[PDB]
Amino acid sequence: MGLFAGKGVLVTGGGIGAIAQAFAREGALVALCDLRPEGKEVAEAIGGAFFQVDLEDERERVRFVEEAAYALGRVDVLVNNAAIAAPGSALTVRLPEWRRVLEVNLTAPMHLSALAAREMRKVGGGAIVNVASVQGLFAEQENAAYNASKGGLVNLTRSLALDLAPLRIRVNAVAPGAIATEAVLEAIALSPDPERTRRDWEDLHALRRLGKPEEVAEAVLFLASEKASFITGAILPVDGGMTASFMMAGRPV
Amino acid sequence: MGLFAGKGVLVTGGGIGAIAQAFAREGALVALCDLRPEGKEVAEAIGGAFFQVDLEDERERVRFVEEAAYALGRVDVLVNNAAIAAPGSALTVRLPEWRRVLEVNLTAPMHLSALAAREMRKVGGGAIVNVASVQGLFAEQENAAYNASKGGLVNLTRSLALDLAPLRIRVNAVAPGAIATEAVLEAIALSPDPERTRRDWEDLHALRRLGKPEEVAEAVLFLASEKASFITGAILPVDGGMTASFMMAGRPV
Amino acid sequence: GLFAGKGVLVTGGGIGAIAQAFAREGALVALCDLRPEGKEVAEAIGGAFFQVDLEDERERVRFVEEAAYALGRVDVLVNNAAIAAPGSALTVRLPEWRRVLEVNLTAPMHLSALAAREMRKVGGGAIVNVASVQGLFAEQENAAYNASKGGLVNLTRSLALDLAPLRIRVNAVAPGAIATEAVLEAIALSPDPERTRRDWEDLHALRRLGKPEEVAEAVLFLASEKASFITGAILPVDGGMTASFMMAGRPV
Amino acid sequence: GLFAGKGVLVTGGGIGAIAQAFAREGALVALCDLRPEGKEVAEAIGGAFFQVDLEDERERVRFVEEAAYALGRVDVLVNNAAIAAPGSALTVRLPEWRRVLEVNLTAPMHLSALAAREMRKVGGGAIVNVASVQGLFAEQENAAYNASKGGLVNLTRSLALDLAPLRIRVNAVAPGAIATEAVLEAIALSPDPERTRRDWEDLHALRRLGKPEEVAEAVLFLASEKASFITGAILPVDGGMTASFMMAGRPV
Ligand SMILES: Nc1ncnc2c1ncn2[C@@H]1O[C@H](CSCC[C@H](N)C(=O)O)[C@@H](O)[C@H]1O
Ligand SMILES: Nc1ncnc2c1ncn2[C@@H]1O[C@H](CSCC[C@H](N)C(=O)O)[C@@H](O)[C@H]1O
Ligand SMILES: Nc1ncnc2c1ncn2[C@@H]1O[C@H](CSCC[C@H](N)C(=O)O)[C@@H](O)[C@H]1O
Ligand SMILES: Nc1ncnc2c1ncn2[C@@H]1O[C@H](CSCC[C@H](N)C(=O)O)[C@@H](O)[C@H]1O
Repeated sequence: MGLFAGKGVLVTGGGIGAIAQAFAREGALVALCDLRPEGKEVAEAIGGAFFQVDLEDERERVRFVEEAAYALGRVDVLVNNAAIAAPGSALTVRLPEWRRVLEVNLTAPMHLSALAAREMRKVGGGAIVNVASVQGLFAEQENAAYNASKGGLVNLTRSLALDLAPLRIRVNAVAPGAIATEAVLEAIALSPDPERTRRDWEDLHALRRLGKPEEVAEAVLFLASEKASFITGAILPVDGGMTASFMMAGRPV
Repeated sequence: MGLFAGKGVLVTGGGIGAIAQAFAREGALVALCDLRPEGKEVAEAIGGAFFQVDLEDERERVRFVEEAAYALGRVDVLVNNAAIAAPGSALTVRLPEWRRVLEVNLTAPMHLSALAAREMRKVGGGAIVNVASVQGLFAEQENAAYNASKGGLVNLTRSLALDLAPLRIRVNAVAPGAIATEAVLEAIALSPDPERTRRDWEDLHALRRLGKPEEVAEAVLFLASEKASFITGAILPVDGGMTASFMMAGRPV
Repeated sequence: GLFAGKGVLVTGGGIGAIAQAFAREGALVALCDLRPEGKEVAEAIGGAFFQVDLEDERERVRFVEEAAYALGRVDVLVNNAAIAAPGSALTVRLPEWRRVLEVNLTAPMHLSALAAREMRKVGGGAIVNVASVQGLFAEQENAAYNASKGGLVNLTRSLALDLAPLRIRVNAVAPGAIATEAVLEAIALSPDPERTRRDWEDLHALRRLGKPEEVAEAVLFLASEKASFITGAILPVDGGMTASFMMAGRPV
Repeated sequence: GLFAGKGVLVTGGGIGAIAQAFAREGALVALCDLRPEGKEVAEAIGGAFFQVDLEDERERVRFVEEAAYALGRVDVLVNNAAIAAPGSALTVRLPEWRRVLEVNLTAPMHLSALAAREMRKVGGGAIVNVASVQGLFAEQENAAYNASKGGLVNLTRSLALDLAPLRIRVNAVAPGAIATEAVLEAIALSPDPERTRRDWEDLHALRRLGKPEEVAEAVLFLASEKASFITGAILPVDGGMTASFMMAGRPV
């Protein structure tokens, strides 16, 4: 019970659990969806609903919002957290994988925001938080689909903020750095030199450590709450100082 | 003769000949494409090739680069200038329109950059200039597809700059304000109060006038030239001061 | 509460929203202000007040030393004091310009360094600079403010990089038009108060002025361990103002 | 040329690239610099040289007055002089901090105003400030530079808004690491010159230092009528440095 007591919260990509747990801890009714079935454990662990959903599919996006709305009784908050990547520069990425990344990372958040918004009207407003990335504000080598899709999500965040202000819905984004999620910890483990990749990714931040999912969750939680009542259209880095430097924030040269 | 003497330049959406005439006057061999057949007049007027092309279609994009490359003998410069919009917020825009805007404004530049890049290798490098918009850096009400697609193009510009640097290809964007295109001039002319509409749009800029297409062309020209040899990944506003203010640059408080 | 037992310094705390917000979460608050009214704020919340001119480097040193002594510890510094010198570069006098830079830019740098040495004693802390959207963009005839605030924005980044090893996070909030007494008075002494209010409301997508309490919440969050992985960030608290390339609350 | 007959002022023109570039396009160039070697630049290009300390407001006034008189007209001002003071906010001395803010921030403001009064006489002109990527981002131990340059960036916006009605465009270039004699000297005085060079080259996607001539071209363009609808813009000349969230020329 507390800051989101009784409120209905939708989380796309809730399988990690940090975001879902954070809202649940504050008394929210959480509906999460994920492609991976493990998300069921997260929902059971927190007294929330789970839906196995492929956000690539527009019919499935409609079904998720409808069924989650029905399960929760209301929609107050949407968190768009699901994302994919297609490794490669524009030279090497295949068009189908590019279009899949745009569909999931950019088109799905737009669509879900519209669907969730129609529900939020019924309760007088709400908040949307899009989990972008520092990779929506800057790029890196060989990650074109991610960079383009996330860059679009950043300006989409602004679009939605302007358009949904009349419905009393705030829309913001968080732009995480390197976060110690299982995916990032496996990427490290599968890299040519895991030990050096760990040190190199820690050192992308001024704080010289990976971010924790809980730390992203707190930012999302804040932006979704009434504590952030005069904040809409904002893109908040949660990157331990990464984007404060023009080089490696945790290793100047 | 000139800064582009002998060089092969591709211009997407060149029906407004400003960009093509600018390159042509500096001695370029210009291949332009456009959906509208009027672009033929532009090509004839400047001694260049014209291709009627629908950039929405990936097969047509491949055919354009292949045939333009063959016609010109070389590719040195690509200018991605074609764009469309689908009026509406996320609440009102139809998914097919949204996907068509993303295809044309975001996917097409990515694809065309890759194709053009393989040609530029043959001549030891070159330059790409994407025409984004101030609407890729900020949003406005009821223009979600444009804002999202252009936002993506801005970060894609960065991605391409990083990835294409090793090929000695610079990639930049120009971000125009309100430009006196025939579409813009007509909207003014058909508005209930043309003098008010004009004054409002002029006053989005500190210079309190619409930009001319020729002014955008000069920015594109500069960024594509060796005069800009240490400039890559940059997004240059051509907006007479619009993005320098947090409100109307030409109409304070 | 979230700052129970912690020592919090607020420059320009005479308004009171920020001070009240930290106090409400159990903080020991030391505020300073040029205006003596800040005493009421401190009394109202069980905190210490110091009448201080932040323009003067000796007074800045004395404030941190005496506030540190009064509170027993320093965990948080909020740099909120600011002034302006109306005019473009053409009309602003150099002495006024230099006074605005001293107060808005130099004072925050200096105070951050002083506060930082005291935060080491308690294992870290947080600094929040109250910049403005006027540090990210400009407006006509406000050059000193725009320049000083622009500097504070990048100084926020500098401090974040340098103070990270000391476990001190440094962020800024960039408010839009806030219904402070200064702002409410400007409206009131306007030839058309209703029009001025409507125009400034409409700078924001939410089409209202921000409340000082709303800025306070942002400052509170950024100063707390809930922003543990947030440093070097500039957070707009501007109801969507900077999300548009024109008036966010009145498109054309 | 693009500046045939036009009067161009260049502050800290001693390096010479910018001066040469304008001269090559037919400009009458007046440059100033603290270092007497700018006389060789002025002699080499048929321009005037003034030995000037831009820290001093009286000297700034005298420069514009005398350069204006020598040239007959002022069309363009390029503010290129800058200094730095080593250290974070913890270690920088306040006197050194204030001197950087005076030369890097106050001097361009002042010089812009002075030059602007001259440009009115010929119906307008252009100002280009040489800021830095270090005005948009920071690095460790360079607080004065980061703050001053950050201020110059937003000042560039302020001036653009205020000087638009006078038909004067104001823009900035934001250079990366440029192979000036100071930068190369630092590489040489480094414990590992080869490593330092490789590191600084790799701050750019193009994986080399910029040349002063390359900055000059950007300045030249922004000052010309080819850039007629460009004002208030900040143009990186950084070979892709600010396009990445890490080292643009060395990803991890
Ligand atoms: N199409 C899809 N449908 C549902 N969940 C998806 C999904 N694509 C990815 N996810 C989930 O979303 C999470 C990945 S996103 C991870 C954080 C951040 N948004 C990022 O961009 O990296 C995982 O839990 C993953 O399984
Ligand atoms: N699919 C397509 N194929 C080819 N040309 C296209 C196109 N879609 C649009 N264009 C052309 O691109 C131009 C419009 S874009 C105009 C400039 C800027 N990109 C903007 O968005 O405002 C016109 O010449 C138009 O006919
Ligand atoms: N030199 C100085 N010393 C101490 N307090 C000062 C001061 N100059 C201004 N103040 C105080 O600082 C406060 C400014 S608060 C107003 C908002 C401000 N523009 C910002 O966003 O930072 C006021 O209470 C004022 O009286
Ligand atoms: N106070 C001053 N008066 C005049 N010239 C100065 C000066 N301080 C520095 N200069 C000169 O102006 C140039 C500045 S060197 C550094 C400039 C670079 N664009 C940067 O932003 O770091 C040099 O030629 C230097 O000798």
